[PDB]
Parts: sequence; C-alpha cells; structure tokens
Amino acid sequence: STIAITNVTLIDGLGGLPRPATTVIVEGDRFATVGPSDSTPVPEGATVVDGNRRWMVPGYVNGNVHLLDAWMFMAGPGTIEYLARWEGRYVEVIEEAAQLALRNGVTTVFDTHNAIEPVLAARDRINAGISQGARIFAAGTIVGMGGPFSADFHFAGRTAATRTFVDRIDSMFEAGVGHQLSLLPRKEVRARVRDYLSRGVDMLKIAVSDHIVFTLVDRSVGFDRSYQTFSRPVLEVMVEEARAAGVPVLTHSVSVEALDTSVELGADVLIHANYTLGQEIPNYLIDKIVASDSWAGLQTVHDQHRQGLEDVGSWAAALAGEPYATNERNLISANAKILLNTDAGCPSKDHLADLSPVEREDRPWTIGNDHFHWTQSMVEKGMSPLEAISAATINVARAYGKADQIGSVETGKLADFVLLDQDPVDDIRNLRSITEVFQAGAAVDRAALPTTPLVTAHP
Amino acid sequence: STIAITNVTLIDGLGGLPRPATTVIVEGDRFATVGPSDSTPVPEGATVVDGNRRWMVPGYVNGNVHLLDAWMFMAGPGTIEYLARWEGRYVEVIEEAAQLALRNGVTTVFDTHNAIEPVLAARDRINAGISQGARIFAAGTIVGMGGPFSADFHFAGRTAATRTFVDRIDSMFEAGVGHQLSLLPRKEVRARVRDYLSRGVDMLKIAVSDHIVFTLVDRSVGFDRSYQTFSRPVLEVMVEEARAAGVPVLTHSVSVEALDTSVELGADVLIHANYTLGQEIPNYLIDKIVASDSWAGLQTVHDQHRQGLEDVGSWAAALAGEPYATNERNLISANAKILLNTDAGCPSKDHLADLSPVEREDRPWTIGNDHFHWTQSMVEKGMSPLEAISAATINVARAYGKADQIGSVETGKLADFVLLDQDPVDDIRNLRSITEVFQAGAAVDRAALPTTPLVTAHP
Amino acid sequence: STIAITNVTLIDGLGGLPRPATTVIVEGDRFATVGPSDSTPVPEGATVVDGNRRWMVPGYVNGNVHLLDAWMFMAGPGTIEYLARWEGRYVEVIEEAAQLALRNGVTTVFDTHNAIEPVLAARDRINAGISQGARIFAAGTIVGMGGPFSADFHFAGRTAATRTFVDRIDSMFEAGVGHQLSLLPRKEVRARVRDYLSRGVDMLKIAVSDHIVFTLVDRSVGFDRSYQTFSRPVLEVMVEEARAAGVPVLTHSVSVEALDTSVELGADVLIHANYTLGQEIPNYLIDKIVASDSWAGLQTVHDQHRQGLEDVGSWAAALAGEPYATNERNLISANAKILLNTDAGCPSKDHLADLSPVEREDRPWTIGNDHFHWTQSMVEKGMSPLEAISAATINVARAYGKADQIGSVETGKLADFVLLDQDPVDDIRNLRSITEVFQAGAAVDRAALPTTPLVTAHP
Amino acid sequence: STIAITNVTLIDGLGGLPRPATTVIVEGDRFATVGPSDSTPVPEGATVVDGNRRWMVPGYVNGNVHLLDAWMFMAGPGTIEYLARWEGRYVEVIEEAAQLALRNGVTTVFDTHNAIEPVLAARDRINAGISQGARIFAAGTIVGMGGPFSADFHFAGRTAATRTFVDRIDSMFEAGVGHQLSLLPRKEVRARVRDYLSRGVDMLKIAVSDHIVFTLVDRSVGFDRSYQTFSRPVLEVMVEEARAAGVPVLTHSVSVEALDTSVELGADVLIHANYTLGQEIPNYLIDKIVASDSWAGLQTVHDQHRQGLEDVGSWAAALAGEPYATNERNLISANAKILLNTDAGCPSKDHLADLSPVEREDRPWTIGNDHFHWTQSMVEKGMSPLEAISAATINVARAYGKADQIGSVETGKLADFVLLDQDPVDDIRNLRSITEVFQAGAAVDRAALPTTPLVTAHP
Repeated sequence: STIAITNVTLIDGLGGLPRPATTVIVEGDRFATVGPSDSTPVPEGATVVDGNRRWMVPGYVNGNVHLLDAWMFMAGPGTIEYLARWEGRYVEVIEEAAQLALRNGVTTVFDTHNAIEPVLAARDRINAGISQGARIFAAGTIVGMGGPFSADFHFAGRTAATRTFVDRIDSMFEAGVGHQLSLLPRKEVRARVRDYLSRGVDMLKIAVSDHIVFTLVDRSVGFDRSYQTFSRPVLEVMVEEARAAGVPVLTHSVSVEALDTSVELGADVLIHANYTLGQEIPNYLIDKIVASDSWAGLQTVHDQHRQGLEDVGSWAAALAGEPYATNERNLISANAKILLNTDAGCPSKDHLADLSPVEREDRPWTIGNDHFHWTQSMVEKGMSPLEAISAATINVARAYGKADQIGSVETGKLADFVLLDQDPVDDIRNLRSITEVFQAGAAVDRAALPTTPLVTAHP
Repeated sequence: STIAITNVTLIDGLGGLPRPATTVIVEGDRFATVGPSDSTPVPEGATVVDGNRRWMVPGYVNGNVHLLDAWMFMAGPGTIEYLARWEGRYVEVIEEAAQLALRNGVTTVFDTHNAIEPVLAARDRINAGISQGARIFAAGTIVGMGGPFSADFHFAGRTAATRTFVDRIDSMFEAGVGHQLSLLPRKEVRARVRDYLSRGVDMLKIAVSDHIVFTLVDRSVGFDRSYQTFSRPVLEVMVEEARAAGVPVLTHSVSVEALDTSVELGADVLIHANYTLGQEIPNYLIDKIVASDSWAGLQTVHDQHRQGLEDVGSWAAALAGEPYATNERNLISANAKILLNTDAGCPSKDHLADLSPVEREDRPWTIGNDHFHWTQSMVEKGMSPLEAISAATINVARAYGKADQIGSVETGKLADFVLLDQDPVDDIRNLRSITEVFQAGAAVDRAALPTTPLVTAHP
Repeated sequence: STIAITNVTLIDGLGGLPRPATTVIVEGDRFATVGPSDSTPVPEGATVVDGNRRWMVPGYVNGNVHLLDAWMFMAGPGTIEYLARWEGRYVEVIEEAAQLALRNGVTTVFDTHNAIEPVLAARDRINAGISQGARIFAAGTIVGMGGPFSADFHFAGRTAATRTFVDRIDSMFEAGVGHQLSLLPRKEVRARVRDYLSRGVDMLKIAVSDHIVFTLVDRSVGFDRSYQTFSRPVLEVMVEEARAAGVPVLTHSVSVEALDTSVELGADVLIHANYTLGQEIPNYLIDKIVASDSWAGLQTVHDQHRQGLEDVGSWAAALAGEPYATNERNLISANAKILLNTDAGCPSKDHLADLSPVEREDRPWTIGNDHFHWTQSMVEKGMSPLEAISAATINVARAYGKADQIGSVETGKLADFVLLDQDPVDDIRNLRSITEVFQAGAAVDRAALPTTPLVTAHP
Repeated sequence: STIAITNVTLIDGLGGLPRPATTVIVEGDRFATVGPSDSTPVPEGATVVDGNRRWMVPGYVNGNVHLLDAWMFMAGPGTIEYLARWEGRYVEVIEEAAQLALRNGVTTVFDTHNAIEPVLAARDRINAGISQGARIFAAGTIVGMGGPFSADFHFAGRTAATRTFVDRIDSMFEAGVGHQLSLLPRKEVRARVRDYLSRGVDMLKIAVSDHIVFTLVDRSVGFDRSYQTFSRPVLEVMVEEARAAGVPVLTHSVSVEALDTSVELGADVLIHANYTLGQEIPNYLIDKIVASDSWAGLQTVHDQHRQGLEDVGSWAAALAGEPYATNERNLISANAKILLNTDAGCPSKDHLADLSPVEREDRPWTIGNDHFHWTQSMVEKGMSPLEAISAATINVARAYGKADQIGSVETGKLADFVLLDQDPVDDIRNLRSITEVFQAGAAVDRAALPTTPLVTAHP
C-alpha cells in the first residue's frame, strides 16, 4: 500500500519541540513527505490512515535484548528445560521475542548475546518478510565467553544434564570464538576472529571482563572478583578485525577498569557501563567517555521496582539500587551520549512463576516491558520526558551507524513508527498506549502477534 | 478369523520338550488347537503360512520395565531435559517405549514404576487398539517413592531446574501417594492408598525400603545403608487394601532386611529380589522364599558385560559385581520360582551417548534388548534354556495371575507367540532371530515401530 | 567433714509443699538426716553452711545431652574444624561440657549419642574423681546411625574434607553399629549389638527412625519424608539384648509410627517424643503412651524464642512452633509421665558467631542455659512449677532407674543439691540464681569452672 | 668460632670444574678463606671437621615455596582440618616446614604465598636465632588472590564451615590484597599496595592470571578458561611501587598471555612459566624471554612420576604431560635462565593418606624431596648438573638480589653449606647424600628436626 497518515502530532524524537498539525506520507517503505500543509497532500490512491487524537514517535529501537533469554540462562534455574524444549525450533523461538518487542512498538532490536546460526536465521527470516518480527541486527556470541552450561551463565546443570547435550548446545552458542581464546596466542585469535566475523554478524561484542557472577557471587556479600578476559594486546587484535569488516564494536564492561580500557579501545557501543561492580565511575573517566566520544548504554530500574526487589531479597536486586544508579546520573548530567540497553528477552513461563508478584510485576528484563521501564526510569535519573525517547530512538541508531536508515521520522528513511493514545510528556509512560505500529512502511497485526505462540505455551 | 500355521516346531512354553513337526491354528485371538496329527486341520479360507525351518515360541512377557524409563531417573542426568521436551506428549513417549518391546518380541508388559495418567492412558489407548504396543497392566507409581527430581531419583535438579517445573512434575508421579506417608498415621494412610487403588492401577507396588540408596550412591564404599519407609502395621494395612480391590501386590526390596519383611506380607511378586546391598541372601531366607508362596524377580548382567562395567568403572558395576550372582544363583539352584525382571525403558539418545561403547553393546537397561540380555545371562547363572524362557513367559503371567490369559502357547490362551529361524533350546540367545511376531491373532508390521518416534528419532 | 545445712527451705521436689526451717545433714556424701525438730542437730565437728532466707532444690539431673556436641552437628557446619582441632583431646571436651553443666547446678547428666572412647572414659574419670565434672551416663553411639561426617548429620564436608579423616572420625562414633546394622541379617545384628553393649554403655538408644532430615533441607516447605531404620524383628531383637545387660532402652522417634513402635517395645525412655514431624499424635496414641509403661522425653522452646527464631527464621525454627510444640501440652495435660530431655551441648566458638543475637541469647541447646529454658517453657505448656521441678530432677532419674542413687533429697541417695536466693515456685525462672552447688557431698567451685577452658576459650 | 671443614672436594656452585682437595675456613658465619693448600692450615681452638671422602655444596635455596603449603589448599580437601586445628600455633607450623627444608639442605627458602603476621613472624624469628628453620624471605600473599577458602583455593570449603572461620582465616592472608583490587581504580589500587609493603615483605608477587583450576573441574574438556586479574595499567602501577620499595617482583602467569605480559613488565622471576594451560610457548616468546632477561622458574616432574601419576587418576597428571611438560624442554636449551621452582611444603598426614602409594613417594610438591626430585628432572630435560646444581643455588640467589649473601661459598658470604658423601656432578640424584648441614656457619642437629612436630605427627 501507499499510505497517508493525517493530523498527527509528531515527535521527531530528534529533540525538537513536538509539532502538531503534521501529516506524514509513506512511499513504498520509506517516509515520503513530512509537513502539515493542511495535508500534503494525498495521491487519491493512497491508503488513508486517520491520525487524529494520536501521536507519532519514531518506532522504538532497543540496543540490548537477547532474543533467546540469557538473563534467565544467567539467572539460571530453568535454563535446561527451556533449551531442551524448543531445541531445533530455536530460530522460531528467537522470532518470538522479536515479535513481542514489535507488538509493544519496538521495530528494531540489537541483540548482543545469542546462538549465531539461529539468530542469523532469524535476522534472515524477519527481513525478508517470511517471518513477522522486529528487525534484528545480530550481535552473535560475545567473544571470550562460554556457553549456557558453562560458567558465564548458569554453571550447575553442567552436572545435572547429559554431557553430550550440555556441550552440544554450547558449541551452537560459543561457535569458534569465545572463551577458550583466553589461553591462546593472538595469532590464532586473529585467525579465528575473522573466520567468525565473515559469518555476517552485524557487530562485535568483545568480552573484556568476566561473566562469572551468579556462580561465584556471595550469599551474604554483594559483588566481588571481577577479572579481565584478554590481554591488552589481544584486545586490539579483535578491534582491528572488527574495524576491517565494517561492523562496529560493542563491549562488555563490568568493572571500573576494563571500562577504562574499553574506552581506550575506542569501542563504538559501551554495553552496561553503569555496572562497574563497585565504586561509581571514577570522576575522571566520565570526562573521558564524554571527551573521547563513544556511546554509553545504561541499564536501569525504577525506585519502585527496586523498593520491592530488596523487600523480597531478589539478589538480582543489588543491581537496582546502590552505587549503580547513583553513578549513571553523573553520565546523564555530564551528557554522556546514552543508549537504550536492558539485557532482556522472553523467559520460560516457570521462571516467572518462581518470582514474587512484586518481582515479576513490571519486570524490566521481560522483553515486552523493557523499553517502557527503561524510558520511565531514565527520567527518574533526571532526564527530561524527552529526550528519553531517542534515547531509544536516534541514539541507539546513531551509535551503530544505522542512523541514516533508522528511525526515523524523516524523509527518505525507513518508515517505522508507532502511534500513541496520549501525551508522552510529563508522563513518559504513555508510550504503552499504541493504536498502531507501522514497520518498513507497513502495518502490523498487533492483535494477533506472536505469529506462533511457542515459549508462551503453558500448559 | 482364519489364521493358522503348518508344521512349526514349537516349545509349548511350559518347558515341555519342544515337539517338532507340530502345528497351531487360531481363530480371532486366543489359540484354537495345537499338536500335529500330521493332519492339523485347515478348515479352508485359512491362512496358509509356513512353519518349516523356524520355531514357535510364546510371546515374551516382561514383568518389569519402565515405559517412562525410571532407571535413567535415578541418575544419570538427562532426566531434566527428557521430562521438559516431551511434557504433554508423555503418552506417546511411553507407547514408543511399549512398541520397542513388540519389535524385539515382548507382547505384554507390566510397568512397576510410572506416572498413572500417561501410562494408564497409554494402556487404555492400546487396550482399545487405538495405538500399537505391548499390553500394559501398569502399577502406576510405587507407593512411598516420590519425585523424579527428589531423592530417590534425580536429586540434583531441584537446584538445576525451576521449582514450578520440579513441583509440577513431582506431583505428576507421586499422585496422592508417594514420599510422605512415612509421616501419616496409618489409618489416614488407609484413605490415600485406597483413593489410589480406585484410580485403576492393575496392581500395587509398595516400596518397603528406601530409594535414597542411589542419591547419594555414593563414594565407592560399595554398599552401607538401606532404611525402611513404612512401619510394618502400615505394610499389613497396605496389603489388605491391595487384596480387596483384587490387585497383585508388588514389593521393592534393597536390603537383607526388607525381603524377609517383603515376603511375610504375602506379596506375590518380589522385584529387586536379589538386591541385598552388601550381603548374600541368608539360607534362612533361601528357605522362606522357596517354601512360602511368592515369586522372586531377578535382574542380571552378562559375564562379558559384567567386566565391562567393572573395567570403565561404570558405578552400575556394584550390581553386576560381587554378591548378586552368588546371591542370584542360590535362588535358581535352590529351585525358587523366579521371574523376568529388568528395570528399563528408552533412554535419552544423549544419555546413551555419554555412555561408553562397552556399556552400549549388550546393554541390560534398554526396553528392546533387556529380555534377550536377561534370558542369556540367566542361563549363564545356571539355568536350563527351555526353563528360563518359562521365566520369560508363563512365570511372569502366573505371578500377576495372568496364566489363564497369557503365557505358554496352550489352547484357549491369548494368541501371542513368536517364530524364529535358529533354536532357543540349543542357544537361548537365538531367541533373537525373529521372522514373524503376532499379538492378538494379529501380525505386526515389524518395520513401522515406533510409528511416531520421539526419543528414538535419530539424530 | 559431714556437711550440715541449717534453716533452709527444702524442695524435695516430689511435688510436696516446700518445707522451710529444715536442715539436711551430710555424712561423707550420701545425705543422712533431713530434719524438723527445729534442727535435728548438727552432730559436732561439722562444716558451716548458712541456709535461712534461702532455698535448697535437688541438684538437677539431665535426661539427655550431648557432651560431644552431636547437637551443633545436624547443625551443620563447624563440625570439620571443631572435631579436627580437638582430636584426642576429645575426652576432655566431654568433661568440659559437664564442667559447664555442673556450675549452673546440673549434678548428673545422661548423654545419648557420643563417642564411646571419649564419652565413657571421661565418666570413669569424673566419678572416681580425676576430673571435676557432673556425673555421666552415656549410651555411646545410637545403634542404627552413622556419624558426624555422613548423613544423619553434616552430610557436606564428605566432599569438602579428607577421606582418611572422614572415615577415621566417625567409627570413633559409629563403633560397631549404625551404618551397616541396616543391611545385615537380624542374626548378625544381635551378635554385633550384644558385642557393643559389652563395653559398659549405661544405655541402649536405638534410632527407630532416620536421622537424615537435613537432605530434607527445604524452604517454601517443611519436612515430608521419614523412614524407620530397621524392621520390627530387629528392633525387638535388640531390646532383648539390652534386657540382658540390664540397661534401659532409649528410642529415637520422629514419625507418628516409629514413636508408636517405640511404644510397642516398651522403650524405657522416648527421646524426641513430641516430635512426630508435622503431625499431631492421635489421642489413641497419647493414651497408648499414658497406659503403656514408658516415659516421654519432651523437647521445648520459648514462646518468645519461637517468636524470636520465627523472625530471623533460624533454620531450626520449625520445631519451635508448628504441630511439634502445640501437642506436647497434650502429653502433660494428661498426666503423661515426664522426663527432662534437651539435646544440648557446647558449640564451637564460632558456631555461635554465625548466630543472630536473638539466637545467641537464651539458647535452648547450649549446655549452660539448657535446663533453665526447658523448665521455663514446661510450665507454659502446663506444668505445676514443682512437677516441672520434680521432672527436671527425680523423674529423669526414675526414668532410667537411677532413683536408687540420684534425684531426691530422701536420704541414702547421693548428696547432690543446690541453693538459691529465690523461690523457684513463684518464679521457675528464679531457679536461675545459684548460690552453692554441692555434688556427692562436696562443694563445687563455680568460679573456676570449666577447669581448663577449651571450647569456651575465645580464641 | 673459627670452623674449618677440610680436604673436601668443593663445588662452590658456580658451574666450574669442581674443586677437589680443598679446605674452607669459616670465621663466624661469613666464610673467611678458601683454598686447597694442604688445608690453609687450621687456626686451632677450632672445630676441625672431618672433610674426608666428601664434597661441599653451598646448600640449596628454594625460589618458590609455601610454608602453609597452599598446593593442598586447592586440592583442596583437608585444607579445613589443617587450618582449623593448628590455628594460633600457625607460627610454629611455618617454622615446622622450614626445618624439613633445612633437614634436607635448603638453607634459605622463598615464600611466595602466605599470611603476613605468621610468616614475617616466622622469618624474623629464624633470623633472630630464636628458632631453627631455613631462613625466610617471604613475599607475603600474592596480590590479586584472596583467601584459601575462596576461588583459587578450597572449594567447596567455604559453605561447608562457619562463615566466621572462613572470614577470619581468609582476611589473614588477603592482607588488604587480592580479590577486590579487581573492583577499584588503579589510583586507589596503587595506595592500597603502598600500605602492604610497609611491613616489609621481602618481595612482591602479583597474579597476572587467575587462580582457578577448580572452577573448572572437568576431566574430558579439561583445561579451558583463563583470566587476568588486572588490566595493564594496574599491573604497571603495582610494579613501580614494588620498585620504589626495592622488593623483587615475581609473577604468577598461567596463560600464553600473562607470561607474555609478565616479561613485558620485567618481573624478575616468572613463576609458573612453563604452564601455558594447554598451549606450548610460542617460538618468538621463548626467544622473547631470553632477551628479556627475567629468570624462569620451571616446575618439573620425573617421567617416572608422570607415568605413575597418570596411571592413578591424579588430577595433576595433565600438568606433567602435554606441552605443560614439553615446554621446559624448549626453554632450557635457548640458553635460558632457570630458577628452582616448586610450590611445596608439608601437607597434613591425612592429605597424603588418601593418595596411592605411587603418588606419595618422591612427591615434587613435598618439601622433603621437593628440590631433589626437581633437580634430577632438570638433567632429564637438558641441564648440566653443573648448571642444575647451581639452578638451586646462585640463580635463586641472583634472582632476588641476595646474590652477594647466598648461593656460593664465596666472598664474605654467610656460611650456608651442606656436606655430601657422594658425587653430585656424576649423578645429580646424589644430592640425597647429606652428612651434616651448616647454616650461618653453624651445624644443626639433623635427626633433631623438626624440633616440634605438628603437621608431621603421625598419627
């Protein structure tokens, strides 16, 4: 169809004032003309879309989620069942999460940890309109990290499951890259980091620091025992390669140091720079990130979500309060360039059942809720009700080099948009009320989504 | 309807001399009339089917298996994934379990330990010929023996798998019966054995003594603790109820104590009969058994498999090794009334895979191979091949009281039998070489089984 | 020199009204003459005691304790270090606990589970006067149970400690009995049971039920499984052999059966009586105990300490409230027959530091404060102050057959007794105030006790 | 004093043609003269010692040892008992081991991981002649590794004992260092290092890669997973302070990086240099090392032990074979320095008892054979018993800057020397020939050692 959406009150999300009396046309995919005129106008064959009493915000863009849920895998009881159920139809399961986002208005997602052949499949099944879902740029595995049954993720179950299964699934995820590279000389690293890269992942996440946490973490004490995965020399050896392909660089930082190094490594996208596992980002580095110009994603929680979570002693609750949010504001109020990151996904129905109602009410990490929560809380961090959005908008997409394409709302750009019911401003939570989601200049049947309920099957 | 045989050389299945040049005829399941007159009638319209060069042996009746394969449950691992994928298809995974008894010749099966619902629904489905398999009378669960994920079975996996999942399944097996009742005053236990009987188990199997033996196993002091779950006045209570509902009473016994205990009640069948855990059976017993009217189940391993388990140190080898055989035989060579008992069921294609190729060839614990294994080994413990197949066929029937229904090939009994190229009387193992298999006056398509494959699907 | 005590108020604690203005006269230990008169005079050349405005109570006797901490163990952790450090000095740890017992006024103590080598020798040491301490009786191991580093106790550490140490330190306990005993023929048990009793244990405590409730560790839950360690022929096979040596048979029973069987052998002392684990003893059984001639050892906790533990949720908090306190009133309300049973001991210096001060204060299971607490709660359950007083003194002696020697100020009997400022009758907590402690005629120096501080030495 | 030990064939341990027909004068430690002459002659008034038929070597110095024997603490079981029992006598336990070193000829011992207060006390005591042991130098703990109940050491351990004893003991090592250093900025990592030396540990060791053999405990997959405890700037900052103090800095490296990072920094000693954890030092790195001028300690085994080890199931067996071994070979022959390195000490009598008799004879990690086994296996890998004999002496001396004090019988040097009844140059193995041992000029009574035995005391 060729469509005209009329009488929209438009948030470009660029940061400009919202403008009412705005009428947007779509050509093909592709936004066409943006102006009010009275209209613009309509080419008589153009499909009508009535935009009275609604808003257009650019289609939401999530910079961090895992289409197959690693927060659970990291979480981790229930990793084994969810992998064994759903094995071999994973690629359709990945497309499940991709839909839940889009259903909630996220047109495009960046996934930083997954199984590469199913997540590439998914990225291929979705773009070609074989499979309904959100546009996915595949991160691949995160380099230097082991499988779902390794450490880095839930470690027991190495002993509770058949060895042949436990390794089987790992090799899917780990591919030829990953954590054994610790030991070995960069020569062979260099070798195996482009054989991998040649696989078509959009991006590279270089795991600069350890993923061993729930495994080691202490039952009274909070965090400790951060480590550093790779040699400082070995670390450029993958940045050179990453630079060579044209994929940008994403980085796992978990400690004040290794964040520093990640900033010195010139990494395009910093994934959870706010979790420094410790002291707040030394008031030094903020003015290096800010100064040395690479984008910074923060992952957040409400106070109200936290207030509950320590009330129930969630132990994933420590991350919410405590030096971590008292640390982001500095970057916010220092105008660090900010990204939408909630490590996220679509968990097994049983793992929701274990959590307290307090805990799974409005859970940030659940892929439908995540971008709303994040946009709601960030303001709680001293952020105007805009930018907030984009925020999710341009800033995740400015930070990958997808900015010219997504999105949007501007002429000659992919037409991905969401229509709201109510003012996004003073109440940032209105992003939830969505009369329509358009993608690639196309309508989404939101009412019936997902296309095939799989991981939402109970019983 | 019709079908008959010519000039077959049959073992009457009572250990009577095989009479060659002999013939069966049979109309509409159960056998019509047998013996040659060197005219055995053909009343025309009749299936001319050749019996030369092959033998007529009654169908195998395996008096212990586990259609959900509970053996794999007391660990190894690989239960967690197994129960997860397959949950809600359970009836099918079992029926496939049942079929692989038919292919390898077992025409009838009693399941000592299962979940009542999908095993009864598997039986209720077969019995109606709604599906293919070996006739099941299904004890349901065992009384006093609880969750697949508790102790008794896969103890690790409370912590590896979510509580919802574990709690959901644990209830699937326990019924109203199970672990607790160790606690209940017995007259209220009376309620909950009885609620259980009315459900439709064809029999009742109480666990006189623990299953904790295998979680922990442990540490290679190759024996050392047993316990007992109920008090005798509860046993004598439990058997009373088992009597009036008309069901056979079966008994799990793992200690020198607890067999004398098991027999006194009047249990018809003693599963795990030879397993005394660190001890040879007392003559005082070898007498209590031989004199007092009860059947002993025995489970055994090859002499070329025995030293395989010992070699790779399989931690199953404690059973193969040491006092079980000298304890086995002393029941055979005291002339006890024994039974074909092998715990078994389909294992994870993976749980198979972790195993050594030694453990894999000749494996006792598969549903297909286990009777071939059993009859073979049992002669190696000093049986008479003709008599051991009595253990395979009539003996199991007479235990549960099924002799008038199944067993030996006599007149008026269910028409179930097997035709073999080589000779059982010469070599019992050559009960393997089958050409035709018939259950209920019906040929079985020997290639189709298991129809819908799940656990077997390779890869 | 013939201790002679004038003007006191004597609680005979046979229940009778305390008689003031009374002097009891001691001739070389073994009290000779209680008096009315006014005094029934002070023969001559006797030592001087000053009794007016003070109360003499019988020197308390303890119907269960653990000198080597058993309690703590079950625990769990803190056993690997405590038993490791004090190895071979064990024998002095025993007396040290009974150095702690005496100074608060416990003049006699019955230990149930302990290590014969240390437990018995220490008593031989104490009685003949080599070491200061409170008289010891000592069942040795509980036949039917293992030791500290197995199940029944601190399971863990098996895999965290040395196999050589592991095996060495149980089998200090286990002796000939406990693991094994379950396996063997009754015939071989009664040889081993007879053999062990030969070592002069004063008692036979047999574990009628299991001691593993702590693999039954669980939260969101409470205990479900209990087992009965031996068959009935073995349990009464033993009680024969205890009858041989003329020793009392004590029973360990945590199920509603089990306790019932304990009853059916006529066990002289029921240890753990009120603990049937999650069930309430039916009044048929409350009646079975009261009619059948045997004693109910009753373990207790503060209504406050319950309210104390219930808050910080001590992992032992479940026996404090719950069906376990609520019944036992049942046993006493019905004139049950009573005995002062407090599993108790002297924990490692650390074992206390791991405890919330709401548990380090007024702890029931610390051998110092152990009896004071038990009496205080027994009045709350519904005892007349004296009869709790009678039952913390003579009953326990009368249960085991010691009322020939200890427990009442009736003459002939051992001179154990205690003097306090305050009247226990109008507050039984005012038993707490000790002025003098006299054992076997002799005064106790309560200032320097324990003589050599070991476990009380910090650090 | 004037000690003169005469007509010995002297090896000053410089790698020359040995010096037969010699007499060396000791005047008050600190050798006065050396020349064959006839003697030189003797100054009388003097201890003339029989030098008949015997050699003189300066006596060994071990450049890697733990006097709490932390090779067991990863083992780990049997860590707890050891630390639990000896505590408070820890100071005597350290001195305990230093005597077995002196008993076997090690005249000076370098201690690379321990608790400060005990070891600096033990050190300071031996120097002060207030106790008898091999002189101590003692790096203190190794920075970046936490207590022995943490990762890097005994697991499980930590959850199987009190949290106080775990916390008290842990802290005692960590000294302010290890673990958290991970958490905190280079700027306050720096300051926290400055405080540490303040007590004067005599060198600095810093773990460039992690101690976690036992977060990976898979036979089969085996060795994978390595980490670095510090980013390069933190190693940098740590390194200079170590210079500002003038303590030799030593490196713990287990990856092909680390090692390549450790030479980059210029840690004098690289400990664990031949351990690539699964990879063989690259050419270019071995010829990087030789230019680099740092001293390489290699931990070596007999081929005799390695077959023995591997024929057990010995968990170190990998460490003997593979490149782990095949590496020292490629390092010795590049004309690269070698340092005498064995982590070693005295394990508890129970730690040894578990192992096969194969494993406990000639055990490299035991402070009795530790050097001997080591020395022999250098000549087995291509050293010259002239250069291997010294590899235990002048290198370890030269490595720490003690070179003008220890390692050769030479200019104004403390008299440490040991007298052999055999020729070491002929068979190295002949370093087991000792007759007497002289430390600081004085003889020590060698069957009198250890003076007080704690760990040794069997049983």
